[PDB]
Amino acid sequence: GDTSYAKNSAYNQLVLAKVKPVLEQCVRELLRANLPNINKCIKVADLGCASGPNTLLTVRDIVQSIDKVGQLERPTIQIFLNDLFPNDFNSVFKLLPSFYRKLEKENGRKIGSCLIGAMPGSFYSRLFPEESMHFLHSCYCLQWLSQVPSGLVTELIGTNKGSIYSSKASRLPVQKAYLDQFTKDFTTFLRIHSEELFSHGRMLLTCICKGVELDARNAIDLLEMAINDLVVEGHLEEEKLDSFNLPVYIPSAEEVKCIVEEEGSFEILYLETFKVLYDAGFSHIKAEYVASSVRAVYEPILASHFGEAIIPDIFHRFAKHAAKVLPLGKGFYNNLIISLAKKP
Amino acid sequence: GDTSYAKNSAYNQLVLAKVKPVLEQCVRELLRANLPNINKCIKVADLGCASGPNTLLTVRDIVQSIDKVGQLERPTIQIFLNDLFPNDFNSVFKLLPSFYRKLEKENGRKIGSCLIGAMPGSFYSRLFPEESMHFLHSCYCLQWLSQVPSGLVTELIGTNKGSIYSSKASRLPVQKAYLDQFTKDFTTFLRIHSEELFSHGRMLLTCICKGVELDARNAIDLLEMAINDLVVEGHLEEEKLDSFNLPVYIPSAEEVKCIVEEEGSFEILYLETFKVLYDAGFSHIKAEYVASSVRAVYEPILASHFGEAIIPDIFHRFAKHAAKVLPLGKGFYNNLIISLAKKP
Ligand SMILES: Nc1ncnc2c1ncn2[C@@H]1O[C@H](CSCC[C@H](N)C(=O)O)[C@@H](O)[C@H]1O
Ligand SMILES: Nc1ncnc2c1ncn2[C@@H]1O[C@H](CSCC[C@H](N)C(=O)O)[C@@H](O)[C@H]1O
Ligand SMILES: O=c1[nH]c(=O)c2ncn([C@H]3O[C@H](CO)[C@@H](O)[C@H]3O)c2[nH]1
Ligand SMILES: O=c1[nH]c(=O)c2ncn([C@H]3O[C@H](CO)[C@@H](O)[C@H]3O)c2[nH]1
Repeated sequence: GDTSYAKNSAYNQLVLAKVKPVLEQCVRELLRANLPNINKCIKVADLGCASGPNTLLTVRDIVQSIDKVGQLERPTIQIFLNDLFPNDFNSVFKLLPSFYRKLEKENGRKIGSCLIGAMPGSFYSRLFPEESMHFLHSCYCLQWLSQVPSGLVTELIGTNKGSIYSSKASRLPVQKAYLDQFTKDFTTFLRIHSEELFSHGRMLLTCICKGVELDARNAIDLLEMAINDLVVEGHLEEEKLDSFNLPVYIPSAEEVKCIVEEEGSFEILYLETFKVLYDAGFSHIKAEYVASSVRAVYEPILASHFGEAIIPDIFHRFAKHAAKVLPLGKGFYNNLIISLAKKP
Repeated sequence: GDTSYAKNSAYNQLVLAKVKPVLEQCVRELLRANLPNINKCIKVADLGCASGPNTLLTVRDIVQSIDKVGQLERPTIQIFLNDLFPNDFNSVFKLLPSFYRKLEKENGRKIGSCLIGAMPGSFYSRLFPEESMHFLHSCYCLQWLSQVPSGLVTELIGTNKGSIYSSKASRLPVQKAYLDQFTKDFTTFLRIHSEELFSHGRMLLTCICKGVELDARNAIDLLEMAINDLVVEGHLEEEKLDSFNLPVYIPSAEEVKCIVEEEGSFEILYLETFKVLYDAGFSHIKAEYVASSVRAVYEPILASHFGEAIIPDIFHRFAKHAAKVLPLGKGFYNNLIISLAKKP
């Protein structure tokens, strides 16, 4: 589709390009760590696999990373694609036949040696039997909380005026509520997924993290500005904004690390941050290209609260704010890659 | 949908009713055979899981059979649903949330202790790592061959006149070509799925098998009659019929057993045959109900060779032939259940 996630990735390919060498070194160390039955079958999942061409590009990179180490007879790889229950697994599955052909042709890997299946559900709950997995990988998912912060939901709400998440501009109780939820969720994710890994198993996480720059503007800041424009210009109802809170938290790298250390199950092997500028994969209606990217992510949740009607409007104003920031290199996400090993 | 598989099962529920006590005794013996890590996690697959309410009813029956033995803390069950790449896994996945709630409510099984995933692909090729599974279950799937018999395809065709499969009325070379393909395919299924099972792991297969009765008429015979009606009455081309061969074989119970013994990987623990009359689930346009059941299964393949147009006509004549045979109890499938243990 014209507006779909499948046709509106490609910034994601630049992220994946950064992850790749970390991934390769991560699996290199994991194959020499010699876990149970690893030279026979390696068991792997991707948590938050989504649906487009990008999902099989991650699998491709994971498989290539494992095969690269072969420099004996290739180990079987069993890969589980995880995502929520309503994800479009059907569209991924239909693409499998040609994908497996590509592997045979381009990679030397015989059909049946790479077994790709799905395990749907929340990655804040158990997905796999205790000590069954060698390697878990997640990219661009951990910003999504299990729920709107429970302080804005169970406690007594529309306390986050003019915003849709916790900015640096947000009131103290708003930041606290979002951090508390992140902390709960990430600690649960770490605990739960350590239980699934054999000892010395590994996780590789790539997450959006807080930018340092003053004047920097991420996609959520730009969205927030876009919606504020519509309330100020009479178009949107303005307690509709105050009652809208994304279930998203963008941590700081320091906050991610503290929680890993507090949780206690994982040793941190590697940590790095990197920016990707929103217009980096492009060729200045590059602002419109960015607006389409963000919409492919945020349209469903936005639509269901604000109505299908104002979305064109949201992403028109969005483009205007993007256009101001791109020429300065101020429109980006900052990112964090972290390699963990399960401690014995 | 009105014509869909999901709304056109219920004969299948009678089959499953017959399978259940065999299933139960099968898993009872399996859990005392004490395979590797079986009291911690039991790994199970349903091969040819399809898409309707029936698919989660099989899962339900498998789970209950495992929990029934607990008469210690419930083992985790990891279940893989397998079917072909284009199957509607999406629709099954959307139902999983309520299904898991049902399990917690009605079964005492806490959420996260039953992990249901999918592994798509043909069950005549490898689906799981070697010696990784405890139990595989297949019902009503083994009729379906890997291809139209290679004799009628690679060799030099339109040799099976006025038929669509191998009847007892079929010429000798037709029966030979179909039996050769069954043998190849079923042998491959056994060999391939033994390799996946731990030693002493189990398979339970429920297959359509040949009826004994003269004058008995299964759904395929009735279809064949319906199509023959249309050529004789000028409606259908009549080399369209002679070039149409289903990739379906209905074996005799003796043929299935001989192949199990020859393949040599499995010990046969239990073998039983049973009939289900096509109108058994019904409180005499019961013939129309049967015709709809059969169409839900055979419409895609019929349509793509004969055209979407004549299908109403096919199933109108079908109903007429069904109506002659149901009052006599001559419209049924005969069925075979076989319990198998992987030999050491
Ligand atoms: N709790 C959860 N469990 C599993 N998936 C989740 C989740 N919360 C969010 N997601 C999924 O996370 C995804 C973020 S987009 C996926 C990014 C992708 N891995 C890439 O690198 O390009 C969405 O598909 C969303 O549905
Ligand atoms: N080679 C193969 N691998 C996996 N599934 C197959 C297959 N050949 C046929 N099938 C599937 O087998 C199914 C038969 S209908 C399913 C019957 C179901 N198990 C029940 O008891 O009610 C179809 O869904 C078809 O798509
Ligand atoms: O804010 C988010 N949240 C996501 O899950 C997510 N997944 C991918 N992306 C990126 O989508 C665009 C790439 O086509 C890019 O602008 C990022 O916002 C995301 N941005
Ligand atoms: O010939 C087949 N082949 C099948 O795969 C199959 N799966 C289910 N059935 C049954 O479908 C009807 C039940 O609603 C019943 O008439 C059987 O044909 C099948 N009949």
